[PDB]
Amino acid sequence: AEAWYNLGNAYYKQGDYDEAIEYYQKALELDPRSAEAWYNLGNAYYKQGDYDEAIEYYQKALELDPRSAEAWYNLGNAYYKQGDYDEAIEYYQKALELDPRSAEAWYNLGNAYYKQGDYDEAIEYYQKALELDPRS
Ligand SMILES: [Ca+2]
Ligand SMILES: [Ca+2]
Ligand SMILES: [Ca+2]
Ligand SMILES: [Ca+2]
Ligand SMILES: [Cl-]
Repeated sequence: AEAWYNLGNAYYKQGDYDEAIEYYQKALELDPRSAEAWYNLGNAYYKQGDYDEAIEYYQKALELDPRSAEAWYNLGNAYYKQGDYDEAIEYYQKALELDPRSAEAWYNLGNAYYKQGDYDEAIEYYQKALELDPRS
């Protein structure tokens, strides 16, 4: 499962996301418990612009291991990219509960409120992002 996964990663790092999918699928046939392989499969679909597929595989990775602030953040991103701002907010909140110093999660939470026309809330979360990254 290791070589298949790293073979997938070598294609991923080049922007060859569909080749990466084939090899991540092979890694997961051998080790269906690999949160890493699920997560990176979801990343490959995200990069392919298939947010519904990314969400299914991120959900599976988060089922096996609900600890990465990064994984909740990327689940929020996938929902954001398909216009599901309620769900994006839910998952960005979960990300921030695990990593309050994520300027990225505060910023995207701002953006989700901005997209809903909630500019008062957007401004609150952009200000939090700027406390952590004042060079944003
Ligand atoms: Ca083996
Ligand atoms: Ca290349
Ligand atoms: Ca080459
Ligand atoms: Ca390709
Ligand atoms: Cl990783």
